Amino acid sequence: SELSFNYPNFQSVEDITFQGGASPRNETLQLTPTDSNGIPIRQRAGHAVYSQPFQLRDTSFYTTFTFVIRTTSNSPADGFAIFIAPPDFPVKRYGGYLGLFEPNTATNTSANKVVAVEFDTWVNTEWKEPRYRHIGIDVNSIVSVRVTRWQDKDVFSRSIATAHVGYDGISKILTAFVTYPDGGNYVLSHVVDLAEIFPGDVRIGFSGATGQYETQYIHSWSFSSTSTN
Ligand SMILES: *[C@H]1O[C@H](CO)[C@H](O)[C@H](O)[C@H]1NC(C)=O
Ligand SMILES: [Ca+2]
Ligand SMILES: [Ca+2]
Repeated sequence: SELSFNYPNFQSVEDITFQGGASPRNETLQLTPTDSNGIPIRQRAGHAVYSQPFQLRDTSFYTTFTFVIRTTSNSPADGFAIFIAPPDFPVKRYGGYLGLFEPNTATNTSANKVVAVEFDTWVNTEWKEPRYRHIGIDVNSIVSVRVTRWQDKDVFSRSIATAHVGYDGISKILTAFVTYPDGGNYVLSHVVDLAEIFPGDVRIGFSGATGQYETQYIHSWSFSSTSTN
């Protein structure tokens, strides 16, 4: 179906739903909470989602957002993701599950219905993932189907980074491009039939989790979808 929105900043959150530890703060979406002293709270997850459902049958979309990772040590955890899931998808487990999975089914593709582009700051030993910080495409599992190295210089840059995520509904391909000002660029794509996974309605949004020593912020976001028919 056709949907468009545009948030150059979050002075308005009219159409954004916050769940778990996420909240609007300083004209941003703050995905995980901080205490009254500004310190990241450990072991929390949060979602900030566009409230209106849409359909993926015969649909292409383009979305872009800007983001900042604020770290308070060289060992931040856990990261954040942009995700698509059914409209009643709740905030799930904190830590390396990124708010998107739970321990007993996190690697079981038959037990999940969620697609995401993750920005992963903490190398988990509890399931397979690369030995370095990474950006990945996840299809129904916390073990990414496509994953690439995310350079530490960019992770810790303090920059406002940009992501572009697109889905071509004819070729059935999800793509992310991530760019840093005067830093790295990242390209990842995967063939996945989203309408097969999600025959009904979905929402798109962000999930963040701690972890420790990290807060994730979304500074702007826009989206457009169009019919392929
Ligand atoms: C365990 O804690 C670290 C931080 O010390 C990370 O948050 C990691 O993801 C956690 N493990 C799991 C399985 O969530
Ligand atoms: Ca990962
Ligand atoms: Ca991880």
